[PDB]
Amino acid sequence: DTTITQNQTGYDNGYFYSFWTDAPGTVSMTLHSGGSYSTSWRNTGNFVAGKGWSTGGRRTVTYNASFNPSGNAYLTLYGWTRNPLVEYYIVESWGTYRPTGTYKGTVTTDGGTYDIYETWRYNAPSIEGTRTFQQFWSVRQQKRTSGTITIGNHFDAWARAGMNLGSHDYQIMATEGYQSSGSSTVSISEGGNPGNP
Ligand SMILES: *[C@@H]1O[C@H](CO)[C@@H](O[C@@H]2O[C@H](CO)[C@@H](O[C@@H]3O[C@H](CO[C@H]4O[C@H](CO)[C@@H](O)[C@H](O)[C@@H]4O)[C@@H](O)[C@H](O)[C@@H]3O)[C@H](O)[C@H]2NC(C)=O)[C@H](O)[C@H]1NC(C)=O
Repeated sequence: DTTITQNQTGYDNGYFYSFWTDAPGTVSMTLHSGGSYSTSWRNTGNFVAGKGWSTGGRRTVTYNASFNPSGNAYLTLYGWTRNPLVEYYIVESWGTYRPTGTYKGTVTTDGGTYDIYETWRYNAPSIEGTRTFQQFWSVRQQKRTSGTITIGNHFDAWARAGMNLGSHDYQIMATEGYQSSGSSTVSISEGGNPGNP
């Protein structure tokens, strides 16, 4: 169970977790105690895995990680909303490719500045099957592998840029790779012990 290699989601030690890949046998996720997990991949297709919550919110999250990408990969707060269907990213670090596209401005929060981009993803896998949907991006100007993310400040920034979110679905601190190799170990948590709304 702890070593996931098949599409799967669930709960581990209180944290929701999700694993998805279109390339079987090229990547695995290992769930550890608390809010920790690891990933290892090699010449994979595409995958997204991480721990977090099944219902996103304006959470203030703290994480620490070892991110060792060998090519295209992301260390990012990742999530989905419905109606409208939106896949969003708060990118903390990346490999060889830095997310880009239509510049919507910037947002300063948690000791750093992030560039804001909005792009489209065509006929791609989603929490609602094969769909075309928009992607909201907050990309830090300085890569980092630990710190705090006041998610609320990003949502506000996106909103002020005409990027409207829908009804929140899952929200996780994820590792995503694309036709690359690498590994990661990520530890995340929320401030205090408020529970889930
Ligand atoms: C988890 O569920 C995923 C679905 O969300 C599974 O993804 C599928 O993974 C298989 C490989 O096991 C891919 O099969 C290949 O398909 C390509 C053609 O791809 C194009 O057409 C499909 C049509 O559905 C489209 O989805 C793609 O985006 C491409 O446009 C062939 O050339 C290969 O020979 C091979 O058949 C599927 O493409 C892929 N589908 C999706 C939705 O991405 C995934 O397998 C599951 N993971 C595990 C570990 O089982």
